[PDB]
Amino acid sequence: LPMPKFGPLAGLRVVFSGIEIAGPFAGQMFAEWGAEVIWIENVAWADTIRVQPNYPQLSRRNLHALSLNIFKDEGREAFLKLMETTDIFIEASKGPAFARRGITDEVLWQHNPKLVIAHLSGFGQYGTEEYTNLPAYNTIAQAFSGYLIQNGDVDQPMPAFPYTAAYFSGLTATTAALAALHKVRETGKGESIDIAMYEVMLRMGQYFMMDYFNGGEMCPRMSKGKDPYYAGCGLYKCADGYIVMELVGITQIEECFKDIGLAHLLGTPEIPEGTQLIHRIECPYGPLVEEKLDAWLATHTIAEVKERFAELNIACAKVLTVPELESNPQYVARESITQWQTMDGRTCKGPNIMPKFKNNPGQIWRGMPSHGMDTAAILKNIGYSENDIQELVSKGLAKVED
Amino acid sequence: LPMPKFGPLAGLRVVFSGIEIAGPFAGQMFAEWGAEVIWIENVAWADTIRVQPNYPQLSRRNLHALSLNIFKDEGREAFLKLMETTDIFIEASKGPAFARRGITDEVLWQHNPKLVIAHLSGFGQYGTEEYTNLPAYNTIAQAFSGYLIQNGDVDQPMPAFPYTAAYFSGLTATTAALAALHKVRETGKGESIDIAMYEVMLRMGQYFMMDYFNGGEMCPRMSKGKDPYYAGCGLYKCADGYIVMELVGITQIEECFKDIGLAHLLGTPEIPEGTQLIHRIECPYGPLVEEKLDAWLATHTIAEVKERFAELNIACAKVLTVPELESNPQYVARESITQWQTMDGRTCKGPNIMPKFKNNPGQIWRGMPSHGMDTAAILKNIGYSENDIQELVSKGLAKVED
Ligand SMILES: CC(C)(COP(=O)([O-])OP(=O)(O)OC[C@H]1O[C@@H](n2cnc3c(N)ncnc32)[C@H](O)[C@@H]1OP(=O)(O)O)[C@@H](O)C(=O)NCCC(=O)NCCSC(=O)C[C@@H](O)C[N+](C)(C)C
Ligand SMILES: CC(C)(COP(=O)([O-])OP(=O)(O)OC[C@H]1O[C@@H](n2cnc3c(N)ncnc32)[C@H](O)[C@@H]1OP(=O)(O)O)[C@@H](O)C(=O)NCCC(=O)NCCSC(=O)C[C@@H](O)C[N+](C)(C)C
Repeated sequence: LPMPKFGPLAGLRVVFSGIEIAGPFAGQMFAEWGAEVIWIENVAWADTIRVQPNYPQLSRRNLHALSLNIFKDEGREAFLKLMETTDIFIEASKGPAFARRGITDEVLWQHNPKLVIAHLSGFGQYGTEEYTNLPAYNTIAQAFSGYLIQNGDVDQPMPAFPYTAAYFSGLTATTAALAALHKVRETGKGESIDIAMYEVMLRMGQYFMMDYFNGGEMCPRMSKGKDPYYAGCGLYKCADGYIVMELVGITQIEECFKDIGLAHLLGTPEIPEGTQLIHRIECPYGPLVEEKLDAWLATHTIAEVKERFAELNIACAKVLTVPELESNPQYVARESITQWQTMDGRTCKGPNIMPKFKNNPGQIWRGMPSHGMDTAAILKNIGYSENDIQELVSKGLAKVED
Repeated sequence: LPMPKFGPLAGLRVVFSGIEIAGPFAGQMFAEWGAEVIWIENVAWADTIRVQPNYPQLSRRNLHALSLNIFKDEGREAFLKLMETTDIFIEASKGPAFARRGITDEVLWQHNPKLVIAHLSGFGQYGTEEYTNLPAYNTIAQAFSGYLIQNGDVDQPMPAFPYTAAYFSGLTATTAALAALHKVRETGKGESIDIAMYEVMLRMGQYFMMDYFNGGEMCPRMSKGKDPYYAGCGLYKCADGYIVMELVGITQIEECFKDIGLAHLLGTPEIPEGTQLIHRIECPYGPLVEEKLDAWLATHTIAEVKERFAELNIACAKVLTVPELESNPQYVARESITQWQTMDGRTCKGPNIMPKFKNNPGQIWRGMPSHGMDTAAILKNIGYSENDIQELVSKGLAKVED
């Protein structure tokens, strides 16, 4: 299929079946980095993402579009021929839906013994009858993993946003596939990978949860963007708006205490000389620390705080709003935000490829394709006759091609 | 170095320098999957994570511990010998700190032309003088990327939690390194990777931000855990506690409207027959929808809602608290939470390896090592004499070994 040769993944053949964020995100990351990536959509329906007015232009770029009923007679027979040339297949469904419908890993490996198979689901490929076959979205994975309960204010739990768990899960699928791809080069044998969204999110929520699993208490939720345990960490207000900061390190603490008027606290039994973090709940002086930090910050502008925090090696930043991003000199300097052309010739704006590969940078070579745009070009590459693909179209096995 | 042969990454040699979450997380994921992973700590100081009472037992497991002043005379000379046997090196610092201190990518490639180098920083390896060399933590990356402003309640922005951006950045580093590792096998030439935390997070926040970049408005923040745009999506309350749900799909909407008493809305100009999502702000009936959903949900228990939502293929889940995770039958069935022994022989509880590799599952083979635990065993493997390592210890170039 005609495509520029670029990125660390040039000439890798990746195929994905899935809607919305998680599976498509996993597959599309391959295409950001120069892989040949085929997006499978249903025949009668199309990927739900297409309902979004702008995002899909970013989230489906560099992709080739396919419409095949991958479960029916000849539609199934081509999917399996396709799999013989594919290095990596990502599928996102309700549990072992592929296996239930006949496309086992064993069936897939009969067509390609080397194939890497990444299964993405809410609850896993196996488990109990109650959960294994349930549908899931980001929010369901946040709820079930204990991530949701950790987010929000003291009195109001809420999801991390936008759709955080869908990005973690898709990114994990990309990572695990690439690791499995490595193993295939070493041994010539394929792999199957069972990525459960709740299990991904369980991991991402362990920083304090590990306290609960090993004798401790669980942490509370943040109060108004402030770290639940650590003073001087999180959302603060200066004289002229919100900043973030992290009071971390021996020197940072010594010098910051001196500024806010707490010099005399340094060297006491509960704050000995090598102290690199202050726990707000364990420390009787924790609230005092907050009171003085808050009071000292409200006196200074964001610019004055930044200048002094730079002198002390204290990490901080202005809380930026979306309209402030484009003109930020760091963004401009690094071309963090760029433009490209859509398939119909409009100009599209949004993030550049990330991260930056030095020797083999990714690039944007195609806009989002339309439903089944390349279904006819792929089936013909897979050896199917000109008439043969006309017969797939008619029987409703292959679709759109508009 | 003595270690079991397992996982898709068996026999891969990975080295990382970094503290807290982001860099160490990137490097440790390799070890979850059977790579030989060397953790570098400073000589006089030790990784800040060690201050946490339990988490490091999970986040530093399967690792080999090294203490070398990687910038001083002979300490530097060994780091570079080590690099000659290393496949992947992950470093997390303030911008191009390694280059500034003399360890360029060019210097590194003179020792190993194949080496994959992953640079993790807040603001990138290059940019403007104002930002490029600034320190960063999760919160700084959330602030600078527009992610922070998207999280929280209508009136109160707050970070996604716990330390969300540190996990995305580290996971991206793992992914990018594995992709670059692939390219080395294809061409025999190494790679350098520039992972800026704000650029990672910019990507993860694009779902609605793409509206702003292309003519639209930016979305508001959630109100009490409810999707800012889409009715029937997010945090809801049943008669006996919090659930999440996603009203998505043609059938799901038709049948749910019928239940909540909104049957008559189906088929109107603004809700035509194929409607798969309802936008709450664009739709005059959006608030009505919420009012009826809320009212119908408050009548039913979580169990009754789940049973009916299963009948209709509507994704949902109980919002679980941490103490509910261990005994969940899906968790138990999949061994999502497991136990292992620490280096000093205590029993440790926490998440199992994720995801599940079928043919080559990861495993937990070692607890977190102590500071410099393996520094003497690594230097001797790298060819340094028994006396030679005694001279490194004394001059303060190599440390702990306790
Ligand atoms: C799709 C899904 C989310 C549940 O929806 P569904 O039951 O309507 O399934 P479907 O894919 O739409 O298609 C229904 C049937 O259609 C079949 N099908 C799908 N593609 C096909 C093809 N090419 N050929 C033949 N059959 C095909 C499927 O196998 C399936 O058959 P089954 O009933 O036997 O399972 C399910 O795939 C699933 O749970 N996947 C795992 C987790 C996952 O990736 N979910 C998405 C997370 S991303 C996310 O959270 C974003 C979201 O929150 C944002 N928003 C608020 C806007 C919605
Ligand atoms: C460490 C860092 C976070 C800023 O701290 P620092 O300035 O104190 O740097 P350091 O690593 O502690 O060491 C200071 C010096 O010590 C040197 N050094 C470090 N290791 C060495 C070695 N082995 N040999 C010789 N020198 C060594 C460093 O090069 C460095 O020299 P420089 O001043 O020339 O830059 C910086 O590495 C950085 O910004 N990294 C990139 C982003 C990153 O990974 N940050 C962590 C995100 S994870 C996260 O967000 C978790 C956190 O939010 C949770 N909590 C609330 C509890 C804190």
